[PDB]
Amino acid sequence: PEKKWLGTPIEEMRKMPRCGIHLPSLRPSASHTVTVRVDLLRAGEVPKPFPTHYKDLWDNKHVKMPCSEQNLYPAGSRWELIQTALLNKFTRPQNLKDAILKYNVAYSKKWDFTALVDFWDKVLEEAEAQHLYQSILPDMVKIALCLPNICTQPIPLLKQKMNHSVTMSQEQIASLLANAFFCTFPRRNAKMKSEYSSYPDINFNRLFEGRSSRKPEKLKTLFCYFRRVTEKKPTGLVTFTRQSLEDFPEWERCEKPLTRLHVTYEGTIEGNGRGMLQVDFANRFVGGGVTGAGLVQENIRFLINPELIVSRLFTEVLDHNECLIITGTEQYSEYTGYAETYRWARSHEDGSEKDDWQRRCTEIVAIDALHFRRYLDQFVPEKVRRELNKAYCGFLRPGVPSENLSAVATGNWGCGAFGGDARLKALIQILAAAAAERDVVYFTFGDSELMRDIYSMHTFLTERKLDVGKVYKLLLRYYNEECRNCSTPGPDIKLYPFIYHAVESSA
Repeated sequence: PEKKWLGTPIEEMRKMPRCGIHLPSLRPSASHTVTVRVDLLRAGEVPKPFPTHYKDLWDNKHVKMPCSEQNLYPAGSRWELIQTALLNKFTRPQNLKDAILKYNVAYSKKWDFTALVDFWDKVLEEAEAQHLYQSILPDMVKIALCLPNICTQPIPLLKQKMNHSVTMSQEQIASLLANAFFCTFPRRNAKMKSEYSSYPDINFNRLFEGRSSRKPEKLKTLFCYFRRVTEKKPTGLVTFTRQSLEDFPEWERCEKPLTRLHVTYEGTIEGNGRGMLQVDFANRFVGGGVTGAGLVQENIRFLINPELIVSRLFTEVLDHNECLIITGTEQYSEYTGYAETYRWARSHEDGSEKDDWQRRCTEIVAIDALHFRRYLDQFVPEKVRRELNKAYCGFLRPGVPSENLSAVATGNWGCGAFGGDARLKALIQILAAAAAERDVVYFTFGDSELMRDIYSMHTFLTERKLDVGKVYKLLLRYYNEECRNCSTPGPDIKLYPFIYHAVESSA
């Protein structure tokens, strides 16, 4: 009949907050921006900002804030215009359109609001729609205009090559995302913009356009979030860390043993990987590409844990050797389905514990797989190393002892319609985690046959005591003997059968 899970029992895997290191005092440093008063940080209490009063930096190293004195429009304060536009009664979707357009006159022809209109009138029921413009919208306006009182410290841009963290409160994020809803962020809109060309869009204008059925679902999911945040203010902190490694394992010679594996075709990363390092199948432009298009794994996580979206404000396109690590985000929505079948189910009430820094024990890492538009490309040794390096970067924690690292909760990273081979990518992640000295928890999402195969291969390589280097050498043998001279889209003999054969015919 076939089992539901294989390998190590999931309750034997290291998980937060149990496995956690003893956190030192939270404090600002060269590599850590802290936007809250640490001495006044108390459990279940809304964090006070630091500094007390708004300081502005309008430069190329910080986020260009909408409440800045240097944000200008036809010449006067664009922020005071934002205030006059938003301090109005909404009763019809066009009011909100005309409000957002008052400080975006150049995009009146480019920004379509049809999806907003049709959500307002067709999707929402009368009472649901009334509640939106009577309460939710005015409450989002109020927290959006309180931005200079809420976010007082200039937020550094996490540029490529930077190894830097930013710890802010959820309440601060709420105000930033509310601003992103109303499309207040300057310099972020133009097609021929220069400074932020290598950053994803932050303004939510694209969620209002078109005649697609995906749009109302994304709006349901976000309005759920905004409803919660405006009715009951969140009290925790969230950390955003960009990691960028220059040096990587010498994969051919790496002597590190494979680690433990739990593999299952039932469960989810977000549901069953609680307290573990949860992988986000990212786009290099985090949160779903420059544009935010799609309802795929990354898009979904960003919608159900909306606080992740704010990373699009200050996170530059990820390079090959980089990742973004986010600790502390809350789950607000529950969902069903995927892509065209994605549906908002109901609100979620997050019951996870917190660490000493008041961050929820939820660690997500954004690692972008490559898009293999030609199938064979991934077996090319350099492309394997690339995937190895990207995964390793997401899993490695410099200076943290292995017994303090949670298991990695992951799945079919970059696979399916993205072109990656599940069996290869499973092996790549396994090797990467071994080099990082973390155990693996792998979700195959319904594919029971894949669960088996990954399990059999892991067991094979563990019992035969093949280290990372020995396994990686098998991947090179596969390319040379089966891939480089292949005239067909895929080779006659698959990876795993070749690996078994290669090892069984040795010594």
